[PDB]
Amino acid sequence: SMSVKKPKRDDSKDLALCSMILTEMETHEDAWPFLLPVNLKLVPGYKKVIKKPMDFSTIREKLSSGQYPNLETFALDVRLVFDNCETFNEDDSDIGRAGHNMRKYFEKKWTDTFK
Repeated sequence: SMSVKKPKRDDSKDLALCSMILTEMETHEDAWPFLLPVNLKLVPGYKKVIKKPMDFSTIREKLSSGQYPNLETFALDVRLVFDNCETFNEDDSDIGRAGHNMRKYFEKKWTDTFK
């Protein structure tokens, strides 16, 4: 509260570490559904159904231009990618499996790096 602060957790490396994680996600073989924004002109249903589209290129641009205030807002956008994937794609599809695999991959890197 006012004039009463918990000890300072060192966040000075967070930007570099999120950039490393994102590089790992970008280079994963199963990243292909997530590398670019879904083309809203070409994919029926997407625009109306998925209220907040998100993809790795968009996260990378946000990351590079100071649009994440902290590492939690970065994790929220990454998880949004996989939540959107599960909303739109059957689990037993190539894209649906890709999204489960990538979520697992991310959440391990996230725990190992920060927790």
